[PDB]
Amino acid sequence: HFPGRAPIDAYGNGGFRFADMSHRGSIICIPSGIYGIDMTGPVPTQEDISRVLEESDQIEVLLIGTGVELLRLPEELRVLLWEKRISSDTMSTGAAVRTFNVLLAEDRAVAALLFAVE
Repeated sequence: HFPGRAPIDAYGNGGFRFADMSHRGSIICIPSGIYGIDMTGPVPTQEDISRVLEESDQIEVLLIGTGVELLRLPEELRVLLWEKRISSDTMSTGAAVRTFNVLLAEDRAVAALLFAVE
């Protein structure tokens, strides 16, 4: 936890490194900060993305890191994200980290939900 977005400096080992900190577990990175989320699995739930929906006025794009393999976004989540005009896409956690960092550096209104991989 950290009160804004920061580049994600590492992934692997069931967590992430950012802002000279280490966090064990999955994370969501939104304009209001980086928060732990208790994902039991790589496919996000409605709860998982609740902070994104709530801050949708400040988010244009959501990257979803679905672990080691790219997984489809469930129908229910596609609808909710669409309703808030957030453009979103899934890719491996590694790919999402790298893409998040790049878009963050470009000052895009980007958010990421990242399932922590080994």
